[PDB]
Amino acid sequence: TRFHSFSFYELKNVTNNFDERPISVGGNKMGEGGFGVVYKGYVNNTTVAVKKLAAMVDITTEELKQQFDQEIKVMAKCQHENLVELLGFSSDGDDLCLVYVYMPNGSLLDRLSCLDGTPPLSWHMRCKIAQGAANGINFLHENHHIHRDIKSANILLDEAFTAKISDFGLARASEKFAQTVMTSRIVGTTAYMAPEALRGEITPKSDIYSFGVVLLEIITGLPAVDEHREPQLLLDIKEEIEDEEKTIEDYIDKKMNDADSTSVEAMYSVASQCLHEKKNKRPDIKKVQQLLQEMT
Amino acid sequence: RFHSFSFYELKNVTNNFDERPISVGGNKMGEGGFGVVYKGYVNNTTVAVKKLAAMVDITTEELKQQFDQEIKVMAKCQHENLVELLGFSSDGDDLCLVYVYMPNGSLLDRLSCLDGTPPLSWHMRCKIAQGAANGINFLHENHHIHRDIKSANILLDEAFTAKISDFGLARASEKFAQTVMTSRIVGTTAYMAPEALRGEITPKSDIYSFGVVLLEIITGLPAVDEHREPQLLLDIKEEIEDEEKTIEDYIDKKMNDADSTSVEAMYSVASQCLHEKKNKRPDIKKVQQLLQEMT
Amino acid sequence: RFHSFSFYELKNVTNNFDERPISVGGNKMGEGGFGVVYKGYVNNTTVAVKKLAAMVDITTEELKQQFDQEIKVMAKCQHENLVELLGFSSDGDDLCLVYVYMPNGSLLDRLSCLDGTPPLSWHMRCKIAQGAANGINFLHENHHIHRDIKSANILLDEAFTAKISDFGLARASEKFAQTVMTSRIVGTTAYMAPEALRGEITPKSDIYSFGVVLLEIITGLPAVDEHREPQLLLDIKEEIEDEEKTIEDYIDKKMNDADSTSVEAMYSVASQCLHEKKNKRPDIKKVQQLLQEMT
Amino acid sequence: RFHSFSFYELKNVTNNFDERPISVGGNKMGEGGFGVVYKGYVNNTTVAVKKLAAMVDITTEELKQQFDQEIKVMAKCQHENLVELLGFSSDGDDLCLVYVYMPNGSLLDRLSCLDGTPPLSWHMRCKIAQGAANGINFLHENHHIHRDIKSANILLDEAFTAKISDFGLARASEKFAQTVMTSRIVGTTAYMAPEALRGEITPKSDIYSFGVVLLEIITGLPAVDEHREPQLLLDIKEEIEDEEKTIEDYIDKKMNDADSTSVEAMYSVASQCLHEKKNKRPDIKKVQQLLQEMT
Ligand SMILES: O=C(Nc1ccc2nc(N3CCOCC3)oc2c1)c1cccc(-c2ccncc2)n1
Ligand SMILES: O=C(Nc1ccc2nc(N3CCOCC3)oc2c1)c1cccc(-c2ccncc2)n1
Ligand SMILES: O=C(Nc1ccc2nc(N3CCOCC3)oc2c1)c1cccc(-c2ccncc2)n1
Ligand SMILES: O=C(Nc1ccc2nc(N3CCOCC3)oc2c1)c1cccc(-c2ccncc2)n1
Repeated sequence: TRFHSFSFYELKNVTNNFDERPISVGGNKMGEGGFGVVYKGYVNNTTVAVKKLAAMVDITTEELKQQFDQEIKVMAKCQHENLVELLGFSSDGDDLCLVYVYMPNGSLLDRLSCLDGTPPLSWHMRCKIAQGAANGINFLHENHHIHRDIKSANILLDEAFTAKISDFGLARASEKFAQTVMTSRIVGTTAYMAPEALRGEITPKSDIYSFGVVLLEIITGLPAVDEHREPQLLLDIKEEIEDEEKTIEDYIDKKMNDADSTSVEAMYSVASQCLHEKKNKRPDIKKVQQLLQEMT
Repeated sequence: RFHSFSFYELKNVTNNFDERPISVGGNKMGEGGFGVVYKGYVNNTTVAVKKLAAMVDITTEELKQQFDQEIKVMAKCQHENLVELLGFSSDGDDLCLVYVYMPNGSLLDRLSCLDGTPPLSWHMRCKIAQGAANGINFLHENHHIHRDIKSANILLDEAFTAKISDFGLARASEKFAQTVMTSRIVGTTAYMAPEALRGEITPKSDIYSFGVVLLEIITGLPAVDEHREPQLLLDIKEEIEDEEKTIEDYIDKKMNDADSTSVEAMYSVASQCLHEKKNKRPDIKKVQQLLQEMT
Repeated sequence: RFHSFSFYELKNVTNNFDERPISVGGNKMGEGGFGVVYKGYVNNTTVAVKKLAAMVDITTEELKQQFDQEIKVMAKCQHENLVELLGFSSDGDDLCLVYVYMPNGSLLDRLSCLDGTPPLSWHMRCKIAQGAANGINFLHENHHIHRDIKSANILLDEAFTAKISDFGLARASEKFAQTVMTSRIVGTTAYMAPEALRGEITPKSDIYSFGVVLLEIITGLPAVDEHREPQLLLDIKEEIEDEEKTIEDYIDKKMNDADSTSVEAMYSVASQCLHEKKNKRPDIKKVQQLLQEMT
Repeated sequence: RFHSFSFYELKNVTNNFDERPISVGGNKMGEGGFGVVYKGYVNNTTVAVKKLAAMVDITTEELKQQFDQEIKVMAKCQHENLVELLGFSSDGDDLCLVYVYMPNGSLLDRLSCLDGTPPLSWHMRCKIAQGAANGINFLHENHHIHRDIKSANILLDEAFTAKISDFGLARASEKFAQTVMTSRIVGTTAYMAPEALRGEITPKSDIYSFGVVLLEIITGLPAVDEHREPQLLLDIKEEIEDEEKTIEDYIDKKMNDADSTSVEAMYSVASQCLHEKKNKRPDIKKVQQLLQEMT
């Protein structure tokens, strides 16, 4: 309600009739994936990140409307240094759009991969980013919220490479741990998800796991999944290291000249604790926060 | 023309061959190959110092042949796109070679962004392709085969001028002989040409292998990766030639100035180099001409 | 917030603050009246540590005041285009500030091609310019004045991302109250606007100085040169405006890719920065918009 | 036996002598007075066609005499540090000279990094100095004076081999019976020795002007700059000789690999060259020997 209500044809323009070409070459479309497509725009002189929702999977009306509702609803209460900022939205012209503040460095995912040829993130920059992400999450768990879709792709970077969590559409209003809560409709990103999450069980323990996957993604500079790589899953490296088959040293990203063993292995151990298969044998976000704060 | 070096000079200038990486204040630049190179300083000039090491695979006298050959070829061949040899060390029998240091290391490394270097642009990638393609021309013109064209050997100076290093396996060719063989295989397999693996030495082998480097330039992927499907880069060429994937699927996303035409032009050249039939391949002069015609 | 260091730590990481030049296996990177700087490795991360050498110029208190003003602004401000302070070492005397190292040094030196570096070409010279303008904007958003904009204080990282450095002389402005004064004038005279030299303080003094920098980019000439006519770069603008000379003449010849429209565009910016009435200048927001509107 | 070309044959390869720079698809590589240099292609061979041009100063016969002289020398003199002629065109009333193309232009240009070429290191320069010196020694071994030795006329090949050029003003000499005189007077002021400027002729003069080229190499500064203090280069010898400045003040900073023991050696020779009293200067063979002993 405090968020500004745009009209659809107020922001179809700024997005350049939603120009499907990238910034690289003329057009607007910055990022795809999820349940829409994120374009750039220009309002109040400034740049912004617009997201036109669209039905790729889950082809049903109110579903995407409720995730839209959820996105907004969450963003109302939740505000933090390590969370994105919604400026407004657009429901009229029934194509659900969302206007945010522009993050000039986009996803952690992309900046690890160096998509469009960006410089490789130094160890030191990542350390901060890992701490930042963990902090933003802690706020959600404090404000009793589960994200249900934590991944590099949903962790974005401002003008100073500040980790800010994004996409609270699948986020769930939670309790302490009432008792074990469930869904029939299971949703999330497979390579990142916790086992119980993959069994439809909902819990703030499940977002800890997936952050483990990010902390690895960071250390290795390898995504959680790749259909042309053995092992296809990053996750599987844990057991490789856990069976002394290789060390973490072997997997440390080589696109860095500022990495050291102590910090790396500290960030490994933390990441492994998150990825402990017993949901309840894992540490809580705050314990993680601490561990990362201690690392430096 | 060159310069002799008491071993200690070379030891000292490299902090007694500081095995620590140069990326963290050490002196070691790279290993493997044949020996191990260190970033040194000789009379204020920064140099490279390939200190050879004895591997149970090559003889202690077979390693002289290579040490000799490296020198033999240099003496004749000086070129803007070929690394320079200042001197050497036969004394301290461990055998170090002293070259002019190359501030941007290997193409391979910079294709990987090793130690956190920025990803090379397409435009810059073209200059490098053109660089080595001239550098090879000078070898064929001077009746020489390299026998190990790899991005590991295509080094870069402070302006990214490509210069071919490591003439340990180089030989001498003469005219339309062909079928010329050996009883000992040597080279880096992910780049080597089919016949070359058989021993069959010929300048046309170098073309094929340059063909492989052009892929590495376009894809940003090494010729071999053990943790990848398919582990050898050539397989891709067939996926593209049979249309399962396209050239576009394997463009390096770690650049953003790479237009579709010149990239599909550079691929054509690599395809033509990587002809299964050796004699349908273009000799370096055509490659070089197309690489001109590209930009 | 920042890791306050102790004592020796920074000495031992800097080879006892070894004074030798980096380009010949030394430890000293740069110098100035403010103090001296060295390259150091702190836990594998390379850093720039500035050990503060006092002169006849300023006293303990003044020197400390500047040592603090860095931290106060750095506490508030971190940015892509603003260098990154990691810590400090106030214990004892001499004083140290720690930053993240910047592998391509200052804009002034890569314009001068100091230590055999290649000459930055026009496209890089815009990126850098466009970068520097962003850093200035963020300070002017945080209501801060730099009071010493120059190419020496615009450093270049691995990827030549331009970052604004050094905030000893930095000051916090107002929204729009009134022009401010001081009894001790400060900075590098070659860049400093007339008012700034009169002890005046205003956001638009940084603009003017940034205007000078842009000439240093376009021409490749420093802001001043003892052995050159005219010794001050600022003079050549009037020689262009009163058209005894063309900006065309003064363009840097250590590059090939410059084109007239974009170069005259950057001088069209540099001109408006260098207006004599401080108010007739456009604010950095405009400048930034122009440098963007260029490419 | 040089090939005799048709003026049309040479107009073809140059595209009617296309006046643009090659940057924008032209053929003009440079000029000066004497004539103009165009880029060309015959039998693949990149070539440097030199279309002689009349500049209010020379009669069509005074220019022809230099045309005849250029060839007269080339015919007799062949050295790996002297540029190579291939032919000419007398018919078509323009007069032309076809030399093998030099892919790294002049010494002058590269010192200046013209068109953004990377700065030449100390090492390269030393090599170059030697190369240039040896060619002169060949000229004087076949009793000849160049009479216009400058950076410009020293050109650089694909391995940066120093080769001297333009012998239109080269004169035939003997075993120094007496000194020769003229009533011309030819040459380029900033490089010319006093007696040369007085209209004397001798091989002593080339030696002096080589000194000027050596400084240029140490300094990376041209023999003259009308916007510089001192405008001449050879005055620096005085400032050095009167210890007002040091040679170490003037070393070109666009290297990273200079050293005192070798640079101060080069200066010592360079000074001997510039000895006001001509006869006190050492014969080129010495210069050569000295330069040889410097490495
Ligand atoms: O800024 C955003 N996103 C982005 C993505 C991608 C981006 N790529 C860049 N670049 C510049 C720097 O150069 C590389 C390209 O900036 C990029 C920015 C943003 C900001 C706020 C919310 C949301 C979002 C919410 C819900 N669902 C999806 C997204 N997104
Ligand atoms: O400079 C060389 N090599 C190198 C390797 C690795 C290097 N890594 C860096 N850097 C870290 C990354 O940042 C840039 C500096 O510089 C690097 C430089 C060099 C130079 C001359 C000959 C030869 C050579 C010859 C025969 N056989 C093998 C090699 N090599
Ligand atoms: O990297 C820095 N500085 C530098 C200087 C000189 C340098 N020369 C080189 N190189 C040799 C030549 O080759 C390229 C690298 O890298 C050089 C780097 C740096 C980094 C961060 C802050 C500050 C600084 C702050 C406040 N006041 C002054 C400085 N400085
Ligand atoms: O190659 C020559 N000359 C040249 C000039 C200028 C050149 N500029 C380039 N390049 C653009 C810049 O990049 C490098 C290549 O190559 C350049 C080459 C040459 C060769 C032989 C004789 C003579 C000559 C003789 C009598 N009078 C005048 C000249 N000249």
